[PDB]
Order: sequence, then C-alpha cells, then structure tokens
Amino acid sequence: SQQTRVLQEKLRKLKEAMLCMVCCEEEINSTFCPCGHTVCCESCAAQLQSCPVCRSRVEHVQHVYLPTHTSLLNL
Amino acid sequence: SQQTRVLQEKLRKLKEAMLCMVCCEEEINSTFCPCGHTVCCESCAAQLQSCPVCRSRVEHVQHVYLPTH
Ligand SMILES: Cn1cc(Cl)c(C(=O)NC2CCCC2)n1
Ligand SMILES: Cn1cc(Cl)c(C(=O)NC2CCCC2)n1
Ligand SMILES: [Zn+2]
Ligand SMILES: [Zn+2]
Ligand SMILES: [Zn+2]
Ligand SMILES: [Zn+2]
Repeated sequence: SQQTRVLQEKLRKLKEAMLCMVCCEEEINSTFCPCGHTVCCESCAAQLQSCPVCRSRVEHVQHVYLPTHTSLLNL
Repeated sequence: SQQTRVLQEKLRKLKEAMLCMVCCEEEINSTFCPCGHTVCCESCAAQLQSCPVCRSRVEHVQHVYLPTH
C-alpha cells in the first residue's frame, strides 16, 4: 500500500543517516575528540586535522561500537 | 498489507537499537572511554563505574553528536 512506501522511505533515511558523511559508503564508527562529532568511518576520520562539522582541532579519534552496526567491517 | 506490518517492525527495531540499554527511555548519546561501547544515555552513563557491555573501567564519558539525533 502507500503506507508501505512511506515506511520504506523512513527506514531508508534512518539508514542513510548512519553512513559516513565523507565517503557515503561505510558505517559511521569514529568520534572526533574532544568535540564529539561522530560522522565518519575509520578511514575518512584518520586523515582529518579539524572536525568537518565544527572546525575544532581533532586531538584524537575514538572508535565507537554502536548497537545499530550491521556492516561486515564492524562485526 | 503484511509487508506494511513487516516494515513497521523493522523500523521499530532499528529505533529500539538507538535507545539506552539501561533505562530504555532516552536516545544513546554517550561513549564509555577507552573501551568505546556507545550504548547509554548521558544520565545512565554518569552513574556507571564499569562498562555494562565489557566490564572495562570507565575512565571518562565522551558525549557523541550523531546525525540520527
Ligand atoms: C551519507 N549518506 C547520505 C546518503 Cl543519502 C548516502 C547514500 O545513499 N549512500 C549510499 C552510496 C553507496 C551505498 C550507500 N550516504
Ligand atoms: C533499549 N530498548 C530496547 C527496547 Cl525494545 C526498548 C523500548 O521499547 N523502549 C521503550 C520504553 C519507553 C519508550 C521506549 N528500549
Ligand atoms: Zn568514510
Ligand atoms: Zn566537531
Ligand atoms: Zn539511560
Ligand atoms: Zn565496554
């Protein structure tokens, strides 16, 4: 029904929000510290000097283990 | 249809996975450092001395700003 189409769109948008903002292909699993923005995969976070969202200096990257993780790279 | 019921269940389960594993009522927004388990809201994370997933000591809690918030 039309409701099935609406629910498919909501599911897809929530899953898109869990992907890396730089490569768009891998799940987010890294945090820029100390600002706390958690918007990249490990590969893309590794080479940023400043946060891509707030411009704060990245002192280090903290790996995050999230219950929503489903990609083979995070399991 | 039955597929509408199936998609409603999948969306519900994905939203449940974003909720604090301790209180079940608030969105996850905190990481236990250094282990990296990100499974609690800020109120439950402030009260735990050990990670509820791996039992590693919590040295400090890092707030996470996620695009899904
Ligand atoms: C961060 N972001 C936002 C959207 Cl929208 C997407 C996306 O559709 N990515 C796809 C490309 C390869 C498969 C996943 N990623
Ligand atoms: C962590 N988790 C797993 C499930 Cl399942 C739930 C849940 O249904 N929580 C509800 C209680 C108050 C409204 C949301 N939470
Ligand atoms: Zn990436
Ligand atoms: Zn930032
Ligand atoms: Zn909680
Ligand atoms: Zn842990």
